Amino acid sequence: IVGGYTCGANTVPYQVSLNSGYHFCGGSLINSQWVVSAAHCYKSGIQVRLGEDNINVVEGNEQFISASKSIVHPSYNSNTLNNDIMLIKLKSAASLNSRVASISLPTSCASAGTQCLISGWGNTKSSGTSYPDVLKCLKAPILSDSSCKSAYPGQITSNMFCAGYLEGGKDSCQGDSGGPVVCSGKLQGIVSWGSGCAQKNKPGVYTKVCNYVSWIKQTIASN
Ligand SMILES: [Ca+2]
Repeated sequence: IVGGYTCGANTVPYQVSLNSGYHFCGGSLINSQWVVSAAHCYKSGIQVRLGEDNINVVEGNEQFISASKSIVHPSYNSNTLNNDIMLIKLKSAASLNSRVASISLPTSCASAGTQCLISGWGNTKSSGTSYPDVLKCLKAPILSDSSCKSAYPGQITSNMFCAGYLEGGKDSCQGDSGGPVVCSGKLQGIVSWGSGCAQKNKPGVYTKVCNYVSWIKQTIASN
């Protein structure tokens, strides 16, 4: 996250870290056994880390649970990042408490202008490299589809939305991939892509979760 703030320990209790020997992506806990992330974050051998604030220090609230299965969206296109969504099932159920809690799926798509909370452990610079150890947060509005399509001509599908600041300076970034965009207390987006981070006229692009609710519900009911 570039230009954000320190969330504070366990104020984003649905945020997870995906670990393959190192943190590589975020995700969101949607119930005690399932996490949503980006398909572009797929790898074999994922450990899900819940209740994290400082990813480099054990502070005592964490739960580390291996993934049993990963399910990439059946229409994911790695070239265009269309349908950039994946489900991860945990080998055992998380213990839900005040520090580890699930986030609701949307029944409805969020509106342009809605302020959303984006979080993660990604890069904090638009130029250069500085990774934080503690969870960062950013509030950012959803942009109109026309401003989104203007920013990324020919690249925005109906399964994507833009959120951020056209002036630049504030954005998600590498390492935040997979993480939540929460608006009005529901998971509305997944950190997906953008051109650089925090660049002028290049806002963040997010998977539009409301288009996937039927697939998520069907998949969890059968796996
Ligand atoms: Ca920790």
